[PDB]
Amino acid sequence: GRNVTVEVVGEETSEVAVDDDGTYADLVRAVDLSPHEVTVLVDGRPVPEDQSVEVDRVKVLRLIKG
Repeated sequence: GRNVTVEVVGEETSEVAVDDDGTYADLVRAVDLSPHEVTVLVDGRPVPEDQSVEVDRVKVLRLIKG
């Protein structure tokens, strides 16, 4: 959304405002950590720091073909 809940595992959970073009890197800096020092996880799977929090474009790839 604009506020995203950020859980620093084993430490504090807080709400962080993120801009429309914000990245996970921005979420990490907002909780006073460095992205190089951490892994960011969305539903238990890691995401790269430079990825946009809001998804505007998706690719769908057929497993078979056509």
